[PDB]
Amino acid sequence: MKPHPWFFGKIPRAKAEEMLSKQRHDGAFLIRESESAPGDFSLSVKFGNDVQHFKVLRDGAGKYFLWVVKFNSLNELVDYHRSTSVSRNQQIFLRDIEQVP
Amino acid sequence: MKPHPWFFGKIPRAKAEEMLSKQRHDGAFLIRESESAPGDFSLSVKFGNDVQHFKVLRDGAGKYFLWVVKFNSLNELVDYHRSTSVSRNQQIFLRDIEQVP
Ligand SMILES: CNC(=O)C[C@@H](Cc1ccc(OP(=O)(O)O)cc1)C(=O)N[C@H](C(=O)N[C@@H](CC(N)=O)C(N)=O)C(C)C
Ligand SMILES: CNC(=O)C[C@@H](Cc1ccc(OP(=O)(O)O)cc1)C(=O)N[C@H](C(=O)N[C@@H](CC(N)=O)C(N)=O)C(C)C
Repeated sequence: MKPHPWFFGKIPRAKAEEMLSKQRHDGAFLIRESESAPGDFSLSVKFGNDVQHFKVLRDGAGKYFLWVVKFNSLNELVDYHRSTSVSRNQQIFLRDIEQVP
Repeated sequence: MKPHPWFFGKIPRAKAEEMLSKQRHDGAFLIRESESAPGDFSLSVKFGNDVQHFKVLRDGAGKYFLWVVKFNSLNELVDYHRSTSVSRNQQIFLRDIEQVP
C-alpha cells in the first residue's frame, strides 16, 4: 500500500488552482483542507482553462458527499467520482494528477 | 507542492499495523480513515515492536486534536506532533515513513 497522490492537506485554494492549471488533462484533482472552513475538505478539479472547486459535504453521521451519493470515507468518494462525473454541466471524471518524479 | 506521504485513506487498521511494523524508526506514522467510525480519522504510529492507534478527535467546531491542543487541519495536527509527543507514556515524535521508491 502507498499514500494517496491526491491528498494535499492544508494548501491555499489559490495554490490548488496554480498547481492544477499546469495539469494537462481534465479531471486532474486534489483534496485539500479548507482554510475558510476549518475542519472541512474541498475538492479542486481541472477542466479546460479553469479549476473548479467543490465543498466535500457531510451528512448527519459524518459521511461524505458532493451531490447525492455519500460515502464512509473521502477515499471512497474520490474513487466513486473516477467513473461518475463530479459535474452536472460537463462529464468530468477524477484522475490522478501527473505526479512529479 | 506535493501530496502528503502520510495520508493512506481507507485502509484496515490491521493493514496499518502490517505496514508500520516494517518501518525501522519509532514515530513512523500514517493517517487513515476509520472503518469502525465512518467519517472519523485515526492516527497509527510505530513504537518499538508495537503500533499504537489514536483517534483523531474533533471539537464542536470541527477542529482536530489528540489530547488538548487542537488545529484547523489534520495537516497542522500532524506537523505539531512532529515536535510534541503523541504519547503520554513515551516521547514519540511523528516522522514520515520511509517511502517506497
Ligand atoms: C468560493 N465558493 C465556491 O468556490 C463555490 C463552490 C463551492 C465552494 C464553496 C466554498 C469553498 O471555500 P474554500 O474551501 O475553497 O475556501 C470551496 C468551494 C461551488 O459552488 N462549486 C460548484 C457547485 O455547484 N458545487 C455544489 C456541490 C458541492 N459539493 O460543492 C454546491 N455548491 O453545493 C461546482 C459545480 C464547481
Ligand atoms: C481499539 N481501540 C483502540 O485502539 C484504543 C485507542 C483509540 C482508538 C479507538 C478506536 C479506534 O478504532 P479504529 O479507527 O482503529 O477502527 C482507533 C483508536 C487508544 O485508546 N489509544 C491510546 C489513547 O490513550 N488514546 C487517547 C487519545 C486519542 N486521541 O486517541 C484516547 N483514547 O482518547 C493511545 C495512547 C495509543
